[PDB]
Amino acid sequence: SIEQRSNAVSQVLLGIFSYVRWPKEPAVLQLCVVGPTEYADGLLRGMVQANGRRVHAERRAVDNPDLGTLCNVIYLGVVDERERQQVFRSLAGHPVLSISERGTECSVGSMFCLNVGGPRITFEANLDSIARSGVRVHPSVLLEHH
Amino acid sequence: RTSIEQRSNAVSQVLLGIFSYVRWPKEPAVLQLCVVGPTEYADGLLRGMVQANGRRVHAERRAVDNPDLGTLCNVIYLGVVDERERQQVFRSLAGHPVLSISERGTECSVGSMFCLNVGGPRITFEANLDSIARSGVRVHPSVLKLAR
Repeated sequence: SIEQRSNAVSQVLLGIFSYVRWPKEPAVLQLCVVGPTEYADGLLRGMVQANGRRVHAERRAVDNPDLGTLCNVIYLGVVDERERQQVFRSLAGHPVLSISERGTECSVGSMFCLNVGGPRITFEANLDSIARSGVRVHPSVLLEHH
Repeated sequence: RTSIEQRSNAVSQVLLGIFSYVRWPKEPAVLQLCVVGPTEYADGLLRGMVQANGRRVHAERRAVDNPDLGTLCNVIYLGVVDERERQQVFRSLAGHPVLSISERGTECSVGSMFCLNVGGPRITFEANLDSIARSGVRVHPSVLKLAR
């Protein structure tokens, strides 16, 4: 069930956000969905964190040069290697949480990579990406909220 | 700059355009459209559409490994699938009158009947003449001139 998985993806992302800190916390958390996705329809309706902060969601282009300043979070879909490189050049130097919908590979690119097929959603963490991202991640994430 | 919104609305309009040239052996009261696999430009169609004749187009996302795509869908809008998944989808559609359109790809000769090219100045599409010839849905030949 795609709608059911989409709802689980929303819940997992909210769980993850709760463990992440930005150097200057926004009043409104900006989420950008970038590239082809199956499970982002829930995200795109927008969400609210338990702490009361709204999550505003927009779909944006891979080649938008301002992803780094428009987004606090990027939910990255199924893009090719060149598109991936372009996205992360745009994010370089900006404090951006990155999560990929798929996780067949999680050694290049996103901080977390979801595995949405199967019984429950799981994820892999890319420690090198986390170290370079500019956001702070609580080890408790590395889903129950903080 | 690339506009995901403009491209998404353009895709919706192109799909409606293509539908206008197609007839099903038993015309459904509501055209059922299935969005299958990761997509970038389907957010608009997923809100639902209406043909010029008043028939509603209902859209739902369905799983690539859903065995019943053939009876659930009148139209499939196909996102990113690898060759093994692609074959699974079209095995599910075999024997059913289903119009297939792919969002993106390098080749339009296996699988989907129409292949969109959403990049560039305007949306264009290719027609897969072999898939079209094998399909149980009927495509009026005049659509093939709009193909580029």
